[PDB]
Amino acid sequence: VQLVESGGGLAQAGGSLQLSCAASGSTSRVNAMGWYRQTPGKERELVAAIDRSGATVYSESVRGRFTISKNDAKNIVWLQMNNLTTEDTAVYYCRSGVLGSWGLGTQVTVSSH
Repeated sequence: VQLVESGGGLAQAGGSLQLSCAASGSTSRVNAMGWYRQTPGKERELVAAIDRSGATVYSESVRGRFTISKNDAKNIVWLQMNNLTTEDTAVYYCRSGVLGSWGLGTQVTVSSH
């Protein structure tokens, strides 16, 4: 199992960022994939998850603004972070349903106007 996150950046409130998660190696079609995020002092929290059928779940903080999707060809899970708010500033991590190791994640900062 190997998780590789790509993307990130400094965004403005109302802007957009696209993160990707690659699950090379093991059976990348056995369980779900999820995006998590963590802020200083706080606990890591689920953002969104997708299963092999394409079904999705979202945290209420991001429902309607973020979209999770999968490219079964390239074996990539995307987090489409739209309508960004300062609340979205965090390190973002992707994880499969078989738990295990965390990747290094990638950092997102959202600045107010």
